[PDB]
Amino acid sequence: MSSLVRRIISTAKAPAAIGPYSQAVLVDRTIYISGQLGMDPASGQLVPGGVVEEAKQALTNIGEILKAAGCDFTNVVKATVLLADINDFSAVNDVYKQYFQSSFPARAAYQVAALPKGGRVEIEAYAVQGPLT
Amino acid sequence: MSSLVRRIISTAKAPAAIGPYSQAVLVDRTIYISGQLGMDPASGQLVPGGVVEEAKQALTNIGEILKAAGCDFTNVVKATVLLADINDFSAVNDVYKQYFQSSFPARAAYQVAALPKGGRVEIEAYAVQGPLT
Amino acid sequence: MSSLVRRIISTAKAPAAIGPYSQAVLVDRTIYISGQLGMDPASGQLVPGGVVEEAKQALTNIGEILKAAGCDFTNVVKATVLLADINDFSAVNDVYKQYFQSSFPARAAYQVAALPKGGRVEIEAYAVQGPLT
Amino acid sequence: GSHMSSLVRRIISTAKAPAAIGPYSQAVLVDRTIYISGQLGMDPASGQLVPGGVVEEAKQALTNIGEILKAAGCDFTNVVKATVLLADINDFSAVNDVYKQYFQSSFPARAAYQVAALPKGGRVEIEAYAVQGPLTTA
Amino acid sequence: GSHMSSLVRRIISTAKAPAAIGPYSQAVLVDRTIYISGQLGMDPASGQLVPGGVVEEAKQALTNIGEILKAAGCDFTNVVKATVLLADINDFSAVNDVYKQYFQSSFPARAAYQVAALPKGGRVEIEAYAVQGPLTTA
Amino acid sequence: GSHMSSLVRRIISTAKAPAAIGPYSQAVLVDRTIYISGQLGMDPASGQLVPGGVVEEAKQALTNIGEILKAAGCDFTNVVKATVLLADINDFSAVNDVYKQYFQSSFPARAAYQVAALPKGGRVEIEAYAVQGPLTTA
Ligand code: NI
Ligand code: NI
Ligand code: NI
Repeated sequence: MSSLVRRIISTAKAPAAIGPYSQAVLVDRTIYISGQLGMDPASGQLVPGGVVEEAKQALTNIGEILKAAGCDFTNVVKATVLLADINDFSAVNDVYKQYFQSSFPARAAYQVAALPKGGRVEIEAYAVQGPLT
Repeated sequence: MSSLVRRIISTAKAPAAIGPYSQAVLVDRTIYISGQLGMDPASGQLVPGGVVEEAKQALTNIGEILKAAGCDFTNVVKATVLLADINDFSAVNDVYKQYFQSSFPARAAYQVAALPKGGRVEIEAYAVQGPLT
Repeated sequence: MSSLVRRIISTAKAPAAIGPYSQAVLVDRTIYISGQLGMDPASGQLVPGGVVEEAKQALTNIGEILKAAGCDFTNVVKATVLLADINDFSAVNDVYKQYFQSSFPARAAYQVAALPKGGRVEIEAYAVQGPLT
Repeated sequence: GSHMSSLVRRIISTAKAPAAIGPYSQAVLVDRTIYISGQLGMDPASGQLVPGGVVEEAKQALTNIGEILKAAGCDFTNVVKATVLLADINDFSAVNDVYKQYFQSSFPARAAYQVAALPKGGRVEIEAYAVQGPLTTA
Repeated sequence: GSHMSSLVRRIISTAKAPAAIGPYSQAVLVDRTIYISGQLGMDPASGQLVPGGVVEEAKQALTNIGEILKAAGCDFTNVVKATVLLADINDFSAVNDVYKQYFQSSFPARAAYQVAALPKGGRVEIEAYAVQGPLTTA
Repeated sequence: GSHMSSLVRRIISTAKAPAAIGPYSQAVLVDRTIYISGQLGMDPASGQLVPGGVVEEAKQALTNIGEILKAAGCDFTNVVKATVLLADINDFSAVNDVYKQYFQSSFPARAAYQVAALPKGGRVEIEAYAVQGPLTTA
């Protein structure tokens, strides 16, 4: 069968791996993006200011990974929003909405027991390289 | 490269979005379905009767989204079952089994800390548009 | 449209299903693998020794499912690591690292409230059948 | 035999073009490519060449191709290659004046040359390849 | 050169059909499409035309195509287009009586016409295109 | 018309090969397959056959194909089928001696035969099919 493209996505505009994973993997046309915490890309540290600031940084991180793969947020087809606190759902929703102009992805969003580094939010995503009709 | 089909799936036979997401996204042949709670499609409210009733409604909701995309449960390849209580695993399993006549999907099933709206169960799914061999 | 290959993956070298799911589903070239606990394939029981032993068994289980589908760990593109305890992240990371020689998958890793059978870890994965470039 | 996708193979058949009598089809669509049998200036109803020589024949042949394309959900914009077979190379310019009426832009690849003889005494035969849309032209 | 999938390109080669001597292959499979070099009524063992004229030649040519299809994991049901080249248009009916024996249904697209000359003095040459299965016929 | 992928269809055009004047393109790339119009031994600059007979013409024709392949991001290793049309079957060996210079291994499928006449009085015309890489040869 055809040999499908498989490319590790890696940019210094997103945080370095603090464990055994790639930022994202592009395979054929689908990009599987690792869960992103609200880590400042230069320092590798959670940004201050709690869940809202962290959500903004996490989504910014995803945006830079998408850009490295020739995509933007319009390429995203599914996301998962992992919360440390379900009471933050409204606040996180309002952040998240700002990163999608259109064609809102499929999503699941819920509270887990704990995230790495005591993050308040982690977002994973799936995207498909364009062109998309 | 080819421009792949990307279609937002939306039916009034499933609940309206109470946040910034689509019910499902079809991209090429893969359908990414949002996490469904046991919400009555007409009202947008959780059905009464607890985890069993909610699981039935959530899976019914998924079925209507699949139908909107020209599919049924035989198109589903993976599901995730998110529980508010791991003690409900048996009861939810017996509900879930009724929606698959065959070719049971891959699955993961476990307890999270909280779901939106105080749901007792949420189910996400991945499907592939047929024909399938 | 073309009729895509859809094959239920099933091997006696991985645990039997204790519920209504397949070990994995191959659909076109993508393999959706069910969440694996650290269950001994012969007995269906969690191996003793806690999170480290369980992680090793879970990943071994995934390896046998990949082998049944003509793949190995280099085919994996995404994994999710579900922990019963976020303090086990380091220990689980060191186990997990041993199963990837290269091209580390995308990943998300975090603590949930409870796993089936009181497992300490569950790992799901997504793979793509080769050849991969 | 089941480890790769099963690709669509559709037999095209329309009463609006000469019937394909014997062990051939008017066209075969397979995956997205349509292979169209060479068409002569044969009248579908009569089973004979239309009168009036190479120009009338070219018109009927291209009409025939058009009806086959339509049966496959396509039109002339789907054509990516055509071969124009002639009884006389010196009829090329006159056949080209017919042919150019069917194409606007993004023209098919083409070969045109003279053969020793065509079926039915034909003076022109056109074979085409097309690709089922949608197509994005660059 | 690495940003798109690398498609399979397989050279077909079988001792059961005339050897392809010089810078050509008996057939090339690329992705799922098999392009088969035109086959004459050449005996594989002798390297010459079989005796007995156009009918014997057509049988050998189609036998040759069959062995090449088999080498590519296919049979005659995989064929989607064929071209029948003749030394004499008036041999069409007799060659067609041979050809029809190889196909049952879902027939290939076809063109048949007379050329000025074929290699080796041949009276018939058949070129075919096939698509590696599985195929779903509609 | 939007429920299947929209496949790329690219018109190939290069000044380095004879211009395609009238309702045809030098080549069409569609999905990954390139259909290349038959090329004569025509000088691009002059619009006429090069002098010196069939051997000089074959060289120019293959040079023409080369420039078209290059315009489509390909070279001769991308070619999967070619057809060699001749004014004289007895020129096959001499044209083959030219042709073999363009191919090293993994040769295209081929048909070669004599036609009654080619455009422009040509003695050789070559049509080719190619597939945009990357390609994995087995
Ligand atoms: Ni198969
Ligand atoms: Ni490339
Ligand atoms: Ni469409």
